[PDB]
Amino acid sequence: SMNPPPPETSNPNKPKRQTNQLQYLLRVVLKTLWKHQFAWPFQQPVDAVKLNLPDYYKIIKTPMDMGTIKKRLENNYYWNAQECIQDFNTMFTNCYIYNKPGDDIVLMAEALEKLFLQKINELPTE
Ligand SMILES: CCS(=O)(=O)Nc1cccc(-c2cn(C)c(=O)c3ccccc23)c1
Repeated sequence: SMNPPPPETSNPNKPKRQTNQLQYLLRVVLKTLWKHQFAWPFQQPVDAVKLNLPDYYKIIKTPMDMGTIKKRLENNYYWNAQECIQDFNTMFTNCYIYNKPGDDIVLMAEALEKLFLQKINELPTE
């Protein structure tokens, strides 16, 4: 079994910007979610090999995780905050698509998403 390459976190051709919203997303939002008791399964790409999930990447074709988001924020990959917010949303949605309602991982994702949405209500004006 093999995992796919992770999502891109570096691309010298992609224009980059360091907006106050992106700074908030790193310094406040990501940092707070990262320490949550349920964050650990989301801190790196799903390792379908290690977890014996051979169908994971047959079903999930747009993978995303908080480790990738952290690298994108820390390595100035984004142009705007919406790109980052979309990455979080992709992470959560993938979990809800792949797993059954009521699976522990889904409950963990839902708790993180509730927190994420509350925090982004305080995103500063651009
Ligand atoms: C740090 C990423 S890991 O892959 O190295 N470890 C890890 C450990 C426990 C749980 C999962 C996990 C994560 N997600 C997002 C899932 O959807 C999922 C679905 C079924 C079974 C396990 C998981 C991954």
